[PDB]
Amino acid sequence: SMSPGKLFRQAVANEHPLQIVGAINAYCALLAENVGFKAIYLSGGGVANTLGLPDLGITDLHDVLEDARRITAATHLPLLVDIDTGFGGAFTIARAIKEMERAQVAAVHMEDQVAQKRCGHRPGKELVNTNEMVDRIKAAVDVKSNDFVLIARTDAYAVEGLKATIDRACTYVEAGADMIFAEALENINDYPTFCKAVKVPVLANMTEFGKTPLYTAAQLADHGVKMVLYPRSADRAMSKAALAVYEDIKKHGVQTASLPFMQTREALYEVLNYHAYEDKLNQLFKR
Amino acid sequence: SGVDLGTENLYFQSMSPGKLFRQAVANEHPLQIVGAINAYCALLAENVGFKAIYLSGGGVANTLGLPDLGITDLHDVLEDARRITAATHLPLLVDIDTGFGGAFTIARAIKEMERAQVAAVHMEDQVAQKRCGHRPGKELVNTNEMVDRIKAAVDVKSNDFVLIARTDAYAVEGLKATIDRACTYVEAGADMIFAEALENINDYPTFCKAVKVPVLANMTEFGKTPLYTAAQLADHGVKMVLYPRSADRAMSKAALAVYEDIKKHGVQTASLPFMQTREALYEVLNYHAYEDKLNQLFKR
Amino acid sequence: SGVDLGTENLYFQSMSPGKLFRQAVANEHPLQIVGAINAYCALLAENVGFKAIYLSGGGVANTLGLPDLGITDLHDVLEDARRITAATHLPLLVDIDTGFGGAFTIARAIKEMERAQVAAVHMEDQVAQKRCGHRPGKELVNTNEMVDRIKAAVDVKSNDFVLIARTDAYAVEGLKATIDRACTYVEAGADMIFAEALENINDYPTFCKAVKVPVLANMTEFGKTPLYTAAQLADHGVKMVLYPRSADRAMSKAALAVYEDIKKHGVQTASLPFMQTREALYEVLNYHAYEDKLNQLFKR
Amino acid sequence: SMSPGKLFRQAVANEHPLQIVGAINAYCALLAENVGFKAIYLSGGGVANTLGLPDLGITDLHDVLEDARRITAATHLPLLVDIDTGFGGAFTIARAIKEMERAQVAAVHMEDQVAQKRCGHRPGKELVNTNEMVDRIKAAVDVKSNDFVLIARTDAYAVEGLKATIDRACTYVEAGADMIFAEALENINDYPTFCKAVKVPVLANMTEFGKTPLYTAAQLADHGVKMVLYPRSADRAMSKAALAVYEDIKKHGVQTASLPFMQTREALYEVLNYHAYEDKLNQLFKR
Ligand SMILES: [Cl-]
Ligand SMILES: [Cl-]
Repeated sequence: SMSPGKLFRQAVANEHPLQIVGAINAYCALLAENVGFKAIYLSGGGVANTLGLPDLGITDLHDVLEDARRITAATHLPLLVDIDTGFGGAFTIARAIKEMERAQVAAVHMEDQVAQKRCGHRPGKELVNTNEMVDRIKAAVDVKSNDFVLIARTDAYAVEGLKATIDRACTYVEAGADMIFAEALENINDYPTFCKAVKVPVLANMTEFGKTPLYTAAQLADHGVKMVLYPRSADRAMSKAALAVYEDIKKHGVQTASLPFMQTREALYEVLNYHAYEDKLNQLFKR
Repeated sequence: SGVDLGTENLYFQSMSPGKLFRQAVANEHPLQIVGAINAYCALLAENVGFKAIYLSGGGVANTLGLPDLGITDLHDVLEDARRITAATHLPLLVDIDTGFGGAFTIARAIKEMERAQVAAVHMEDQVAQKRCGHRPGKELVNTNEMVDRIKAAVDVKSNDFVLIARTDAYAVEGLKATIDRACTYVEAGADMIFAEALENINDYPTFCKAVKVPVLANMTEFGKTPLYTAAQLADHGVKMVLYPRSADRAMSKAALAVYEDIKKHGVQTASLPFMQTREALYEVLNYHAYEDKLNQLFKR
Repeated sequence: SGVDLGTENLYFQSMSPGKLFRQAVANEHPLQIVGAINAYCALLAENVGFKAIYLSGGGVANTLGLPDLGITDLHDVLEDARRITAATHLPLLVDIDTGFGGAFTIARAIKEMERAQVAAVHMEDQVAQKRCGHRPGKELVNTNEMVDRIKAAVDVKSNDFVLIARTDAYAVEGLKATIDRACTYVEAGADMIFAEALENINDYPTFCKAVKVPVLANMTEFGKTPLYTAAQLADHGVKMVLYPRSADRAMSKAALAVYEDIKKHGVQTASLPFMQTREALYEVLNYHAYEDKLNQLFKR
Repeated sequence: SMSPGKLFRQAVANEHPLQIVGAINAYCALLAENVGFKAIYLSGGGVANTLGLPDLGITDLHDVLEDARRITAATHLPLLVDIDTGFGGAFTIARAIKEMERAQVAAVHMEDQVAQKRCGHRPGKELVNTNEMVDRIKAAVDVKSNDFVLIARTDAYAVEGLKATIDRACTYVEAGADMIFAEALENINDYPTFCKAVKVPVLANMTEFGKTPLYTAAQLADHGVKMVLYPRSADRAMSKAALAVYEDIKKHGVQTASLPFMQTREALYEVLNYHAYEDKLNQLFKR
């Protein structure tokens, strides 16, 4: 039938561009589905921050895997998962790929940042040599099914400029990476060059409050981008909404003022497809 | 042991989660308890200055994309509880439904919630032992069955850990029958009582004086029950007020809105005013304290 | 798609876990299924050349230090199943007790076992809906209740995935009542049938021909039931023979012995002859293939 | 009352020496308890191998934590847990300590091996500089309760000889490590020197089939050792027993020959304390 990795490859192809929305949990995935998104995303920083932790590589394969499993249990919508640098050496990478496949994950992204750091080493954005990242990619490709999508993420644009970035990316593709992930380029007219040089489908990361700008989906597609990621958008809005409710309750002693801002029970039941549970019991049993 | 108040070394007893909950219930008037579906939410609640937090059973299920039909088990709720208590020492109350099975399952639930550093649980008098194809229902077990559940829990619990008996009987059997069950639950060893928000706030003094132990009023939305202020409920002898799903419902509407924006406009520009700032995020995560810790302990 | 047999490209269909189990049941006469409590045991079983493996419900509980009293839930067994299927593609049959709850819990159990790459489950006709303080018992549910459980499972299962209906009725209701239940279970959509080892091997031809679907005989130790050889059981129309706890019981006696040795002699010298060699361990773990993989893919 | 870490400190003191047995799972812990051991151990290699994985640092905090939780749920006997090199930098170490405490673990051991290695780096026994390990220890000590025991394991004897090993160990103690873990020394008369130099309670690792020898508990105690670890002893015997049963069933078509080698149902019920469950239901209910 349709394998997760296939569904992702297909979505990447038939969408122009493919919009991929972050969802921090299964219910958010169901909202995204209901709105008609074709692919969803589990953000690494999202996993950490939702646990109340900074995005400093404290989390491991199990933290991400559990959140991924929760999502894929609720939806068949193809899921892309941030695996950071792969959580360790060759065999850990291999374990990550195999477990993500077992969890019905469609795609992962893995990046060219350094991991191997002294105990007390400060938060940084340092790149590994091209060869080290090649090794990472080989480790993953060795175990992956054909369908399953490995996205190589480079963080080198910010540090090494467009040319060095195209050079890394191309080497990553020949090491077996299926697709490429780069931050949103500083100039949308850098994109046609970047995309035609790497040939494989390219992902532009539309973060908020970062160094990088926002462009529209149409705009990015017209400049040769095939995937556009919104890694934390919903999450940031959820947090503002929650904080507002808490502040309301604390200040007013009741949640009256917040009621207009709440999803209705009726809408919640519809997203959960509650009726289909009732109908299932009527369809199968009696009494 | 002793802690300094300024320069003065005075007695101070370190408190266990369950003690911190008992103390919060005492020093607050009334104690407001807010639902948080995850650790980040718990930190927001902490930041606003709530003294207790809550892990909703329906919240656990719905967040997994499941209806609140008793599908989830000890492990589902325990994992979400562990995630929260890892991030905060703020006393956490956890919904354990009917206890997930018979006497030894209840015992396991109590013990594991204690090990997860949970302060309190609530367990309710709904029927569990339903035929395979039984339709969703609000049936109560007889008072004796619930007594047995409470005995199972009390048998294993530490002294400090709080067991809250929840009755769902008000809606179906009225005030008197509800007071009767609750009183029996207290004598079976329930530390506190949990009931829906009564339809008439002037039924509360009667209810509270009859059961004597601290009473929780459940401030749900979009249900049958009304809303009152915390002050109002405290004036009628209520000692805890729970907001089980409030934040979650708002989070869902906000997420949906962002999704709809991105889908319709092909960019999230319109959504930016409605997003928490990265700076606020960093502050709630206490990011700076991580940087300072590395400077405090190491070189370079 | 096509696979080479030597130089010749021929048709070959990749098989799903549940297919591999169906195929094993077909090409083996009979299929021996061995219990393994963990992934290492599963690899030992594989190394000896078993074609299927088993995750025992009582094994899951007892390994956690718990009696087999229905305390454990979907998550306990699922985690142990996941650990095994991570290590081996050998088709795994998993005990799901009564399904851990009503219709949607059963459905969840089936779906999660499929996602964990499990080939088959067994689900049984024991009572689940017991009062809080109910004593350990071997009560059966009526045939209709079990039919409902099976319908719940079949509703969600893939075609290949195997649902085995286990009856515990032989011991309490005799051969006829047992055949009656089993036949009803097959028509409710059970793929295969699981019964205790019959007290008389000459009751098997009757039992097997009446239920038509592949039958499993449970070769327990220290129970009421006898032992027969695999050949013997196959000659009487049995297609699966299960050894649910055999290895585990031996492992426990061995562990205890080592502990006793160390305690009594202050060193493990006497135990060394009874230990697997490090070299054997390395071979079962296929350690060399890790070294070769690094040489195959990288430099230095 | 009695905190796990306290119970471990106390056992280390009042036993001469303290024998610590590996138990791979809760049932094994209960056997060890029944035999009268005072402390138990969760081996890192045991965790990996039981998962069907080589001891190559593929496992993470979650793998070990889950197995630890399972054991501590069943027994209050103080548990020492192998945390390898701590599964990452400063904050991962801190997470490991805090989670082990929450799991009711009494002690951990952390070692001075290198972790930070290229993707395809081969299995090795290379040491980090003394300073790197100091950093690791500081990270752990920063978060640990007073009671909870941090054991610094050095693997330097084999590579750097006795003197360099004493030098590392002493620095580890002053970095805040509560106790020291070394392989079994090649000569039991190296021990008095080693133990008096480091002052803190010392652990000798009694592995089988290794480079290092076996000595008796009495022998090691007389040479100034306060803990003796049997990391895999029971596990190796369990594996031989299991394999024999499998071979029996496969060859003979029945498990008859293996029955003499099985724990009886009666003994199993006693270890599980089954009777106390029956008595509890009679003590609390009726009918
Ligand atoms: Cl003073
Ligand atoms: Cl050919």
